[PDB]
Amino acid sequence: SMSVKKPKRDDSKDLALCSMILTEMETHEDAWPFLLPVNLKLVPGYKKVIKKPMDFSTIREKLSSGQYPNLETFALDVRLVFDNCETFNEDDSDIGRAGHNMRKYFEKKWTDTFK
Ligand SMILES: Oc1ccnc2ccccc12
Repeated sequence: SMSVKKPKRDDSKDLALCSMILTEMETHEDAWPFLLPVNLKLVPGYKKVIKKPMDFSTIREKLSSGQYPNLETFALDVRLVFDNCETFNEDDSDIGRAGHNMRKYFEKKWTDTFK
C-alpha cells in the first residue's frame, strides 16, 4: 500500500530472456503452424470463431517494439497462440498435436527461466 513496498524481483533481464525463449520456439521443428498469422481470407471460419488471432511473428514484433509492459503480458500472448490452436483443431491432427507439443515446450522454458 501507500509507502509500503514489497521487495520485487529484478526484472532487468526479462526482455532478453523472453527474446531467447521466443527464439527457441521460433526454431522448434513443430513451430511451422505458428510462425505467421493465419490467412483470414483463405481459412474458412477462422475470422468468426477466433476472436483474438496471435502468432509468433506478431509476438516478435510486439516484443521488439516495447508493446509488452511486463513478462506476464508476454506469456499471455504465447498461451493465446496455443489456446487458439486447441479451439480450432482436433487434438489428433498434425496442427493440434504441434500445438500441444509447443505449449509443453514453452511452459518448461518458462518455469526453468523465471520460477
Ligand atoms: O489453427 C491453425 C493454426 C495454424 N495454422 C492453421 C492453418 C490452417 C487452419 C488452421 C490453423
